[PDB]
Amino acid sequence: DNNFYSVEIGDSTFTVLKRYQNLKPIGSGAQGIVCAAYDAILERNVAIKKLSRPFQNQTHAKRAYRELVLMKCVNHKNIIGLLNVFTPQKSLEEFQDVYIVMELMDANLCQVIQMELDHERMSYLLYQMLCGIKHLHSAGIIHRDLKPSNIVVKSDCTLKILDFGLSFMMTPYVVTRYYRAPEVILGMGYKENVDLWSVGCIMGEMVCHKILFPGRDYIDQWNKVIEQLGTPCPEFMKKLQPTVRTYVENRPKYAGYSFEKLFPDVLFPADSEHNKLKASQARDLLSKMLVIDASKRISVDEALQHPYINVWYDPSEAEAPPPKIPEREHTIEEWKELIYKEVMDLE
Ligand SMILES: COc1cc(CS(C)(=O)=O)ccc1Nc1nc(Nc2cccc(F)c2C(N)=O)c2cc[nH]c2n1
Repeated sequence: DNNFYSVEIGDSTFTVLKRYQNLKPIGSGAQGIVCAAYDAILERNVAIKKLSRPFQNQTHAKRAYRELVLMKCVNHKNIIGLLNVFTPQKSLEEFQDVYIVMELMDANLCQVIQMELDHERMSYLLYQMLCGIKHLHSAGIIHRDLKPSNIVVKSDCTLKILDFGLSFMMTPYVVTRYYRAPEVILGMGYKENVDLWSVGCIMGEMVCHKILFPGRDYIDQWNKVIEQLGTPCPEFMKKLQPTVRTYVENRPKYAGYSFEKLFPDVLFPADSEHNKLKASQARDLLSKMLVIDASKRISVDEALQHPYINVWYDPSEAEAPPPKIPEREHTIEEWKELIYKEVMDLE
């Protein structure tokens, strides 16, 4: 009660611990509004995300639960940490909302994408994304839904991934699918380098300042992919389920564009010999990530070692000890209790 106070943030009531002051909306996502606030105790700014009845359905519940668990057992500079978590409700019966408190970053990657970046900053951002992704992989977490809106940065070019990736809900909210790999689009099996496709899409967009494959649905998405990259080889076709294979084979054939035409020198710093070489290397990396057939696409480790990226390589960041994580299907009440226990640090 008196340890909390309430403020109206648009159509959301934020009921927060008194230590958190001067709340201001910084944006919204799949789980609602996120605010910046000042933590009067730590004497610094924080982000506060409100999860409103996260147990209301299985999609929300599994995400909230997985986020709480993973944020706690991961400690890596490129993965967002949990500073605090609380509920203003006093019991399991009364339990409604979860508030997740994290260190405040300066912007998301969507903002960075709207800016020209030199090779130093671009390569460093990419290196960090790759480090974060590899760390998740080392715990057996394959993201599958990496996107700019869930990646945040500081003015000093430091970067953190906010979510842990991969349905029906009764909401006007539309999930952005533009960064998802062909394996995901087409319902194939996948491995770790599924996430490299997403890095490729983000890198391409950082370079050309436009979404590479902005499809209204998976059918339109696939069209945009093959238009740009070309129809995949017969070898790839055999990897597909019969129903998917007939669909992919019956689409109009496209030649695709060379990576020189997709990403011309004009989109890169390319004045000096230094910059010309970097542009060539950047394009080479793009040509290895934006590869439809995952069996020919670069691995995370190969990307970390790539000449465009490896200038930043540090074993403490790229080869950190794997997180130790301590398939669930539950009802509303079951999820409610699981999430409450996790918030309250109960067994
Ligand atoms: C001033 O602070 C910002 C300002 C902006 C807007 S701009 C135009 O400057 O890029 C974007 C991000 C941030 N910073 C931020 N945004 C976050 N998270 C979010 C921020 C906005 C919306 C969201 F859905 C989230 C989320 N999913 O958690 C988080 C989560 C943990 N730390 C964060 N830091």
